Amino acid sequence: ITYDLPVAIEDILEAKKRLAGKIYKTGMPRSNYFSERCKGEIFLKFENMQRTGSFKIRGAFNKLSSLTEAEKRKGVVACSAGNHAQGVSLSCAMLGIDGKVVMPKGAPKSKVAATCDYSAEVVLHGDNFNDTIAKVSEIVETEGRIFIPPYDDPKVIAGQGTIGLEIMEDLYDVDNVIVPIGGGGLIAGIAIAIKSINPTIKVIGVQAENVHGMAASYYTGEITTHRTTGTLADGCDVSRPGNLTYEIVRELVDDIVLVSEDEIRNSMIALIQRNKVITEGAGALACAALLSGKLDSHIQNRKTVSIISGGNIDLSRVSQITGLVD
Amino acid sequence: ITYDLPVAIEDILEAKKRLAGKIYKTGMPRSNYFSERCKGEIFLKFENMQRTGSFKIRGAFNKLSSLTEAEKRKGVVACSAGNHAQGVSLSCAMLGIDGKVVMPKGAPKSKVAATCDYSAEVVLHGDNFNDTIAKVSEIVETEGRIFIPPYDDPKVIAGQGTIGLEIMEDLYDVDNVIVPIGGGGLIAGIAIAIKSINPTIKVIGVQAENVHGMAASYYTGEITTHRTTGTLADGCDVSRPGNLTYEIVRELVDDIVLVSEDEIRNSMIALIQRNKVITEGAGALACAALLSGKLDSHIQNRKTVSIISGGNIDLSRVSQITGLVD
Ligand SMILES: Nc1ccn([C@@H]2O[C@H](COP(=O)(O)O)[C@@H](O)[C@H]2O)c(=O)n1
Ligand SMILES: Nc1ccn([C@@H]2O[C@H](COP(=O)(O)O)[C@@H](O)[C@H]2O)c(=O)n1
Ligand code: NA
Repeated sequence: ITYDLPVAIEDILEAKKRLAGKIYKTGMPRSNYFSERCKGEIFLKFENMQRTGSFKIRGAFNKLSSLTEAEKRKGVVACSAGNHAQGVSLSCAMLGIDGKVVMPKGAPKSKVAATCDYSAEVVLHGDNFNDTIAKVSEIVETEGRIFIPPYDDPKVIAGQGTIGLEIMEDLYDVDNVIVPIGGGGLIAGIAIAIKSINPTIKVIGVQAENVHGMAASYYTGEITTHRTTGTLADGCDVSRPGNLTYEIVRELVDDIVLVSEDEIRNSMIALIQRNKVITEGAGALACAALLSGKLDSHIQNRKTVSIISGGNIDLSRVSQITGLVD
Repeated sequence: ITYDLPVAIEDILEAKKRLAGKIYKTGMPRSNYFSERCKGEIFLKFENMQRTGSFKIRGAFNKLSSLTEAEKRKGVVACSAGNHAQGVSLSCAMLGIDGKVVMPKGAPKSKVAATCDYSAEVVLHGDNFNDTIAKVSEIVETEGRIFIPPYDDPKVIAGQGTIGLEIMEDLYDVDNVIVPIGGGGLIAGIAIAIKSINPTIKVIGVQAENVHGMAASYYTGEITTHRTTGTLADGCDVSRPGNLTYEIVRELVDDIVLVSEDEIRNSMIALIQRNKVITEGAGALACAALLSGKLDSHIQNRKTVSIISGGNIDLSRVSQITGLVD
């Protein structure tokens, strides 16, 4: 019962070797509140407490560590306004690699500062996706640096999948894993890890109502773009999924639900008040799906893990969300 | 993909509750020697280091603990020349239950003494299977005591299955579990635990060439007796499998191989010299199958757990086996 996929269980196992004693397993405690609400056992995987505040250090470290020395000498380049920038920057520091990160003008101040702190050279260029991405292109041509994709890359995908191995390690009798989706690298990685070892474990995706390239592609049967507008779950603001990640998702993901901006906010408020954890919109998507009622036939009297993918949210936004008549 | 079986995953979960803080998980370390020989990862589950020296305390404790107080007041009775006697006796002590164990005249001295030590009343009766079993019958009629089957009982089976849950707990990515068979309670319990959670995990049985009721039944497609003669694996000297255990095995067990007396001896010698553990014939069956070469297409480049079911062997027999030109 195999699959001819661009990533495989062996790739994840290599990633585990490369990350050992460098990147560490995150806590995954039971949530009493979500368990009570959902009438089933609910566990929170704290990738918000992973280094840099999201899981993205995993994929970036794997891809950078897997490079040959000749390749590491070339230097690397990446492009992000967010968590990928931080992961690539920190990974560069840990491995002693020279790295540039192209961030768009208009990228959030906190995230520019953080990726600076992590040691990589930050290049603020472009008020436009084409202008920003064209700088990365210009950098590849003239400098020969190696591009590090945020999700559409076999090594990046395989690094995110280490999360799936940790889940079955901490909870052998898990039934469902609920995973947020932007480009699809996170869920692709996890699906491969989970389905390769125990295919009876359900892997279910979650995206914002406002923007869900992958959901649209998943339900249409081919890659389509979808974006009606922006979202609180800014980490998963992706109109078009990656090629490798779509192939894997169509093959291995059980379902993908959609949640509204209000449900995401409610999920963040609930995580703060009832579980004492800070979450960005993307990090709360899975928990929003659990409260939506849409996963009810999967989660009642079962054990379900919700992925808290990230906690990189400006304090001003924390202030606003907690300050609402709520 | 369900099964209409006399035991189910919930029964094992109840057994886990009943055993918690009473019966404890056994170590399951890697064997370097067996891994080298088999060209795959091999792990030894040390049920020889379970209380009483075999796993049988698990099934007996579960069945006895599950009784109502009215039922516990009736007293219990069992029949064995070996490890079942010890498990029932110790379980009685732990639960404060009054128990009789009918052992055949001719039962090994060490095993009579041990079940005495464990507090139950020992009744030595019968030079004959019919004479011995008829005493248990006489005891049931006249005293109203509750009989405790060695394997053909849903609560007994479910207690042995706790071993399967421990395996996936200690090794989530296990591929094969190799289990000795007498009456079939051990393997039945494990199969249900393993297959209910992860059916991609292979469960494979092992019996002596000299006597293999279950193997014969498994390959014939109905219950048949088989016994050509006695065996070193005295714990698995059973001509006819139980009814409940056969139904489960036919349904859930991947294969059953047979090993010779020489292979069993070789396996015991190997466990002593290379892994420093004491094993009875039954406890070494699974390891004998691993060295036989018969499981080669399952174990190379995989992770396999061998069940060391028991260590209750007379020192005189240890002296003889280690004293051979070997
Ligand atoms: N200069 C920095 C560096 C890190 N951080 C944030 O602090 C959190 C913890 O970072 P470390 O894991 O690197 O300690 C992360 O969410 C990260 O984004 C920050 O807000 N400003
Ligand atoms: N009187 C006794 C009591 C126990 N034993 C054995 O000692 C080993 C350890 O027993 P305990 O787990 O009860 O300490 C077991 O194999 C058991 O059969 C014995 O040989 N003689
Ligand atoms: Na575990």
